[PDB]
Amino acid sequence: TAEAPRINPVGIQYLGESLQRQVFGSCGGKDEVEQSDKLMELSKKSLKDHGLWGKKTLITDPISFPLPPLQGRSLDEHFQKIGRFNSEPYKSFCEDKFTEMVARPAEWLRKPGWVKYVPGMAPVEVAYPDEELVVFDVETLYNVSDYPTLATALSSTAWYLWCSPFICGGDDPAALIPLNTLNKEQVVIGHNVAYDRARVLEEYNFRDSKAFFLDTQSLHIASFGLCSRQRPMFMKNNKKKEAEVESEVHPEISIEDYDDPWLNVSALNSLKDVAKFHCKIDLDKTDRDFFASTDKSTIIENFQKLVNYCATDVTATSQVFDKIFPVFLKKCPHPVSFAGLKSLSKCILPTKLNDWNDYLNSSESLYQQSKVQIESKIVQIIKDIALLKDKPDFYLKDPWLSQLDWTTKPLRLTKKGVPAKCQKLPGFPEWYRQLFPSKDTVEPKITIKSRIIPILFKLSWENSPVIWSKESGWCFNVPHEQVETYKAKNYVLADSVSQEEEEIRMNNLGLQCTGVLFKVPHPNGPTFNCTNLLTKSYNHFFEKGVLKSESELAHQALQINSSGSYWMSARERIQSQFVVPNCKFPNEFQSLSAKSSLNNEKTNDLAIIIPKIVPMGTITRRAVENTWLTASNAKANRIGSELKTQVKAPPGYCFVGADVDSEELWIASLVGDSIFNVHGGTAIGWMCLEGTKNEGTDLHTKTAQILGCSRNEAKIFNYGRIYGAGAKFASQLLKRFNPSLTDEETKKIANKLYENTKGKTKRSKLFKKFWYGGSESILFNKLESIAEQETPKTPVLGCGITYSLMKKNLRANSFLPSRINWAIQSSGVDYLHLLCCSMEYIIKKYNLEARLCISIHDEIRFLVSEKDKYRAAMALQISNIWTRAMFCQQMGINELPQNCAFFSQVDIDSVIRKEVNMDCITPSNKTAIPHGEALDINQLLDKPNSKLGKPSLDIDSKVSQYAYNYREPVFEEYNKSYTPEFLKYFLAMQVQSDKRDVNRLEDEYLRECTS
DNA sequence: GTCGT
DNA sequence: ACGACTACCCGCGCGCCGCAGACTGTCT
DNA sequence: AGACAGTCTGCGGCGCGCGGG
Ligand SMILES: Nc1ncnc2c1ncn2[C@H]1C[C@H](O)[C@@H](COP(=O)(O)OP(=O)(O)OP(=O)(O)O)O1
Ligand SMILES: *P(=O)(O)OC[C@@H]1CC[C@H](n2cc(C)c(=O)[nH]c2=O)O1
Ligand SMILES: [Mg+2]
Repeated sequence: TAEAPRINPVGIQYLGESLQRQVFGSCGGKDEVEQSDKLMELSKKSLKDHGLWGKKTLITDPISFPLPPLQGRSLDEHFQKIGRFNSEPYKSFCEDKFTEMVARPAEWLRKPGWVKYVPGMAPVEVAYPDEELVVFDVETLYNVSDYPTLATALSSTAWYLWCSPFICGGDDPAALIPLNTLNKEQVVIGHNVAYDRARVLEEYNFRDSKAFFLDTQSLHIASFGLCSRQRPMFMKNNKKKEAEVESEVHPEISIEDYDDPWLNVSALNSLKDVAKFHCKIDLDKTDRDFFASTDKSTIIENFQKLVNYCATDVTATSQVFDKIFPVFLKKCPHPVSFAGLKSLSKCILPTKLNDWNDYLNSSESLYQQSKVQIESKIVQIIKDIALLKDKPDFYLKDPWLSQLDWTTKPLRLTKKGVPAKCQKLPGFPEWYRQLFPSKDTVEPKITIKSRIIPILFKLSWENSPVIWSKESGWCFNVPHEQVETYKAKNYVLADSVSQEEEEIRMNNLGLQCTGVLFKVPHPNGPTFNCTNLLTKSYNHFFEKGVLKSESELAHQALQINSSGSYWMSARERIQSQFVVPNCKFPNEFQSLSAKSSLNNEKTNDLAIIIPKIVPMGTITRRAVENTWLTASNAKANRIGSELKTQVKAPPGYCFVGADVDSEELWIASLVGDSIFNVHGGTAIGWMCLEGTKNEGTDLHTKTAQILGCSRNEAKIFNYGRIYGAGAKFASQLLKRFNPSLTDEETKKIANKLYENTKGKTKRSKLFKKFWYGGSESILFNKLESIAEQETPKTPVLGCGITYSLMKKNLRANSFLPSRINWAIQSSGVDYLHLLCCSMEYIIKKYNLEARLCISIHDEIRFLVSEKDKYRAAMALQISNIWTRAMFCQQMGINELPQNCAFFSQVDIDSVIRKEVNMDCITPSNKTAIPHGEALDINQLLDKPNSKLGKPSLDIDSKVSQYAYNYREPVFEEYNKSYTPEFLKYFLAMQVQSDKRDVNRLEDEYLRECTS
């Protein structure tokens, strides 16, 4: 009756026969049986050492449902043909591009709209250029409005100029540039092209577009990338440039280029630096000042020079692209990369105008009131203190007040006249005078972040006033008889120089001296000093009675800081967004579906925001957004944290979204398990694959119960260990999570956890230094082994590394921890590209009404009508299983576990939030939001409308034309170098747990080598 | 790239 | 001089130091 | 009636801590 589960030697489930046939086809192995016997004995020893042999795992019923068929005999052929289908039209336009440039017109004309100039003929007026490929540039005035002012375009046969009606006679500055994007397929090349895309008229539609905007900055960051090592390497480049500019003679190859050949590899991302590095062109940026004016009559003059400057920028961009493009084509030869690059450039954000304005007003109105209410009282306190000038004894017999500078400057007297020498507050103490910046200032300036805040307040650490020392920071005084006693609680003595400084400071006031000075502890360590006392770290110490105040203002200050830090950080970015309403452009906001189907209300308000996304702005080739990839989540106390809830779907539509579970951990486990050619060969892989999230048995949750912390903190703890964190930092993090623990406990727990995870180290001559005896030793050794290759490539697709981080350019400096993370963090991007390609292929094939809305890292959302929601979820599941199967096949394994095949949850909602069940209550927002829906695979299958429907026959016919070429995987050519006996003896030494075993196996290997 | 034995 | 080291992004506020710039007071 | 040498008086760039994903 029921199908029997299929289980490999270790207790893990695989896919059913139906899914096996529909995904992997007919594949057989058993070629390496003789090697697999010895490998299985070694794996048996490794698993029995850690007590994981014969342990129970989760087993469920098989899952069977019909998938769409594949287009090849292997996954690689299928993905290549789909990528060629999806990137065929525009890539032919990218090649055969013109290399010669036509001449410029002698004189330009000021007419509203689009004017075409062809050399040898009279200029004409056109509605739109109607060209396959153009180079584009836009200029706007940013102090009057956000709308464009003029535009220039170049093609292979003519020049095009666009002029706004605002500068040709008129008072309405709202206008947009038309390009007929909804009907004509075209490629537009530019530098930071998203800013230019935001000013196009036909981009403000819910219906999809047919234009491809390409950026040269991403192409420069990918190949010939800037170092971007998050290192002083950026400072190193700047100081080299300063030194080279300073000295006419440049013997660079003599000293600094010999030690650091990386210096002459790349430059900065700006257009000036990129153009200067790639070509011998010098550009001028002065003319930008002409666009900083408020009046428009200045733009009427100097028309010719501004237009010529725009044309020069266009020419420079054209030459830069012509130089860069083939190198990027050589570095990334797979079509899926280009398809994903095209796909990641069409984001859109629906909003509403009035709600946006109300949200902004509420946030600002709360923030300013909260700031002013606490800033009012400190001035009164200062004015109360300031009347003690006449009597010295009060402030000379007080502990806190005696650390101020009370010296007064005498009144100057020029001969026979008033001084009038720009004096500031004559006959006043120095600390009072220092508050006022200028003569015009009448009210003192003070914030809660000023240095003298503890002195103005009365702050005590264990009933001892705080003292400021220039060398060490904040300190407190301990009597002699207890100096040893306070050393029992891990209090570090201050530096000696501070001791003499305190000695003379007291001696100037007499009072002899008692005790020594200890330092207030700092969370990062004993070496770092303390300079602030109202941060998050000292909030805990305000409770439990360690830090105490004689005034009621400190706790309020802590509340206000914690409530307003994020809004203070992000207010300028948030308030400057460009929002376009429906009232101004009544012929553009067209529905995604072809049929209108009414759904019209009494003048409803809608708006669209186009994000400024740079597709490839990282060495690991991730995307960059300054505002929308850094948005905070909703919190009860935090002000203005409901930003992402402002994205609302129009009536009759919804959002469908998904997020990937434990991506890089799974990738690392697969890389570790690839050696034994079995799932669960290593201990870490068996621990990772034995549980799943829906029953609360995943690795992060288990670490959370072992360490007694949250899952988010456990993620940081687990990733830090993998990416190279020491045991001391781990103990510091453990104390950070639980601040009521002693240092000794954290040290023993950290050492015990690190000993089990990583074994001892063995150093030899013929074999280099390696770890042994640990559960993850093989994974680590494989990480440095692949990091030390001559030509590193991503294991799945085969993308090369940037020239800055290559071995030959790095002579002395190494940057190893940045070289190790690169492969995993780039596979994380290959995953997203494959997902996007699969989803958009399915959307084209089955005629679904959907469009990509937003793509945060490892999280994707789509805007879908009411009818086709479950079909979109189904397509998401199919894309996920195809991507995982491709990753498994590229490593040399033709099997897939059942537990990790599908998404845990799929979210259907009307707004963007982390969880569908959140209420999103903030101090700014007093209204709850209704909950959404979340579904897993079985409940999705139970739905009646989950089925796809009938396909289109012509799509497969078009796809079948493209060609396929066989390529060898990268790990095979890596393995070609090493001899088999070397690998077997090395792994046999790695699986041992004792030094004598390693020595005797090394001796046997040496004897075999001699024999 | 940067800092201790 | 060798070995050990969480990784990739974004940005605001406060203290410090190097220079323009105005005010006299002899000095011519 | 200038010449110029001190003599203060701010103003701007830099860097590093401190927070968000
Ligand atoms: N401190 C960190 N250090 C290094 N990498 C991190 C760190 N935090 C997050 N990441 C990495 C790992 C992830 O691939 C990715 C973050 O995506 P994320 O979804 O939050 O983690 P996750 O997918 O493993 O958990 P979950 O299953 O809950 O989604 O970047
Ligand atoms: P936020 O919702 O917290 O994070 C979403 C994405 C996932 C990946 C990226 N990211 C976040 C954090 C906190 C990190 O340390 N590293 C990341 O890459 O932000
Ligand atoms: Mg995730």
